[PDB]
Amino acid sequence: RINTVRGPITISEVGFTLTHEHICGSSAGFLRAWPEFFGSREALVEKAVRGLRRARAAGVRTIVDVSTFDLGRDVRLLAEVSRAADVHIVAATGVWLDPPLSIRMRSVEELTQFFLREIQYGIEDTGIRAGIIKVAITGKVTPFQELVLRAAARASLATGVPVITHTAGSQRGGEQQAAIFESEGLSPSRVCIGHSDETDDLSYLTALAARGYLIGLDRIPHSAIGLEDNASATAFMGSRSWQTRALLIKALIDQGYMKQILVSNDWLFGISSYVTNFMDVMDSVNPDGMAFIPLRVIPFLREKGIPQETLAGITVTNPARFLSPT
Amino acid sequence: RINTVRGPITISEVGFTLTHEHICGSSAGFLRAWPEFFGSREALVEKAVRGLRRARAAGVRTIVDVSTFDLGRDVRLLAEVSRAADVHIVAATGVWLDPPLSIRMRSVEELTQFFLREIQYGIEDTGIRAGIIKVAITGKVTPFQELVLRAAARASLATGVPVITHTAGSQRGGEQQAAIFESEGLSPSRVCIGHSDETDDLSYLTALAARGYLIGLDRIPHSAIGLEDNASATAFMGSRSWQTRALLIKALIDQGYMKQILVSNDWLFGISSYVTNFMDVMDSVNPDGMAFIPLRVIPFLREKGIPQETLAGITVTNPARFLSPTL
Ligand SMILES: [Zn+2]
Ligand SMILES: [Zn+2]
Ligand SMILES: [Zn+2]
Ligand SMILES: [Zn+2]
Ligand SMILES: [Zn+2]
Ligand SMILES: [Zn+2]
Repeated sequence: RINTVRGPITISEVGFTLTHEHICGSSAGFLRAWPEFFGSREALVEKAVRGLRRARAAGVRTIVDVSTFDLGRDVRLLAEVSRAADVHIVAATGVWLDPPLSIRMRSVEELTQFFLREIQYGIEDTGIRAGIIKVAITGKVTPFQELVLRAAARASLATGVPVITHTAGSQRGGEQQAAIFESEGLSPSRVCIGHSDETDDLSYLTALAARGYLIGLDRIPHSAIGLEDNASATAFMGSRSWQTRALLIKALIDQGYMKQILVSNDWLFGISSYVTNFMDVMDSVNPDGMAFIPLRVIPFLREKGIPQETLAGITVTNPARFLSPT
Repeated sequence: RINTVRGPITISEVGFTLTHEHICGSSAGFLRAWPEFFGSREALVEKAVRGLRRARAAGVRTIVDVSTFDLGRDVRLLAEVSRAADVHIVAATGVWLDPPLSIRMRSVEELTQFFLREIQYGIEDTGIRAGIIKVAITGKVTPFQELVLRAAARASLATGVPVITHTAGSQRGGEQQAAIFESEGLSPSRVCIGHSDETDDLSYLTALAARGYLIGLDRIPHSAIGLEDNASATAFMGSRSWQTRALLIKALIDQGYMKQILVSNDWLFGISSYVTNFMDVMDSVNPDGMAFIPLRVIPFLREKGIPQETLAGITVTNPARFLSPTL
């Protein structure tokens, strides 16, 4: 069974899953301290519900919010929006790239306990339990990031809950992360190497896939083509077309690794951790939001000749095998 | 009228005030996400209530908790402890040394609006309003720190609430902050240069006091060495005696600046922003806690010939004048 913000669900209920999304990209405590940054908490809720409903209609039944403590994860916000939109939402524990001092001063043993509290007992005082662990690195894994990766591994081994990662920028850190995970004894089938669509290095992708890693092709709609004049847009969404990103799905299918692919939008409905009004920039690029995958991508892959059954297998079977604890 | 976590109080109700303290030194959202780091929320409350009742029995009537959003300020915690201990607590807005991305990506205009929200409307959804603005800088003022200093000057000018600031990683350094504040039109009488007891340079402090700045001699008990083993307790506390620090109070009095002096402990009852069990190290060197000032420093200055009325001016009159919103 899989933990959601509304409680436990069966594999069968999971359905069509977007495994890499956010309701809001922020910082710990920020939404509670300055809700007016988003207009109001009430507007943010309405926008998230009006978006999750358009995706639900397009077939989406589950999303995984990979927002950690330090990404401003507000679990009560997740519950409100999930219940209102009637779409499953899996919450995360772990540590992203903006840990405050109270997190970054902690040991591997302490960080392990923290992830365990959030998976086994609940997030804050809510009883809502994390379904996944999200970690991140920059360039070469820093000493602190190594502690986080090791703690994430130990937590996964204790609870069966999977791990999702990424490396800042377009850097290909999967091999370095994979090395640390395996030194802890973690099975690659419990790990997704995320943001893998930031690169066109197919040898890199296939090799990880061949080892059993899930390949997170999850920023498909991100593209600053047309926004060349907006330097902050480029740094965030890149210069590669969404088509180029989506073709990596085909390419990996064509190598026989369909069972290892996870597809998503890495979207959200508010963001405060970047430049002001960046949400409006993203919205002007991908008006379909979280519906971009079921609506505009699936047909694309359908057109290029991928069998419907293979897609269903990627959008339903894969997420379920991934999310289901072991 | 001065805002506290229990509502507005009149100037006469403030009494003996510790102008630079914390209930807990943490990170935003952390106490709510990992209360077990402190044993439990319930354990932290009990420890803080006992600590504040001790201070109160030593004469303390108000403290100023200078904890910002990014220092993990929890105003519901402050309200609970204030009520239980019957000690007034003034809450803070501002930015300390650990802003998350959602803060450090903001413009001067945005930070001003944030501080104003916390002073004029309330903190989070509690209706509790900040009565002071806390800012911090390092070495040479960073571009972002300059933004914070200016936003703080602007919020002060709009509300009359005072500003407390300090320089981490160096003694001196108040001149930078003074230049920036004054460039914005802020009266020095609205500004306390905190952690000033960390310097021995008396000419530097007197010069600031003569410009009208308030001098925060507010880490007196952090002198503590004893523990040569820890490169974390002599790099976070020091190597001088608390007496040498307290003598700076006498020294500024003797120069005729008694009205410009604020005195405090910079204590707390939990801390998560440094090494695990740093609280135990702190408690071992100063078991008096926030009572350190009234139990050790006051008697010490008394024995040095400082009269009652001067001591009361420093601990009662100065803080009331400082905190009373003045435009
Ligand atoms: Zn990421
Ligand atoms: Zn992502
Ligand atoms: Zn993401
Ligand atoms: Zn300080
Ligand atoms: Zn201080
Ligand atoms: Zn302090």
